Amino acid sequence: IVGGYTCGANTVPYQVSLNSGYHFCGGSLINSQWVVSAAHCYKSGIQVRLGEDNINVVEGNEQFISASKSIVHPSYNSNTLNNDIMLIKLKSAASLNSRVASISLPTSCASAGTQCLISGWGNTKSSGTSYPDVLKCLKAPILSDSSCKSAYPGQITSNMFCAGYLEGGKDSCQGDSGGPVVCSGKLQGIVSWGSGCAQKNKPGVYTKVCNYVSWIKQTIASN
Ligand SMILES: [Ca+2]
Repeated sequence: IVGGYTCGANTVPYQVSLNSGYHFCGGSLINSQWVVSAAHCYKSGIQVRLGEDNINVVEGNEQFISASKSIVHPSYNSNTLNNDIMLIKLKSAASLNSRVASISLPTSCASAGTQCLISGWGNTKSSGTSYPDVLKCLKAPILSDSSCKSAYPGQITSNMFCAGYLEGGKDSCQGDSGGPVVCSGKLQGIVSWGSGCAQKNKPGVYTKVCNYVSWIKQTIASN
């Protein structure tokens, strides 16, 4: 996250870290056994880390649970990042408490202008490299589809939305991939892509979760 703030320990209790020997992506806990992330974050051998604030220090609230299965969206296109969504099932159920809690799926798509909370452990610079150890947060509005399509001509599908600041300076970034965009207390987006981070006229692009609710519900009911 570039230009954000320190969330504070366990104020984003649905945020997870995906670990393959190192943190590589975020995700969101949607119930005690399932996490949503980006398909572009797929790898074999994922450990899900819940209740994290400082990813480099054990502070005592964490739960580390291996993934049993990963399910990439059946229409994911790695070239265009269309349908950039994946489900991860945990080998055992998380213990839900005040520090580890699930986030609701949307029944409805969020509106342009809605302020959303984006979080993660990604890069904090638009130029250069500085990774934080503690969870960062950013509030950012959803942009109109026309401003989104203007920013990324020919690249925005109906399964994507833009959120951020056209002036630049504030954005998600590498390492935040997979993480939540929460608006009005529901998971509305997944950190997906953008051109650089925090660049002028290049806002963040997010998977539009409301288009996937039927697939998520069907998949969890059968796996
Ligand atoms: Ca920790």
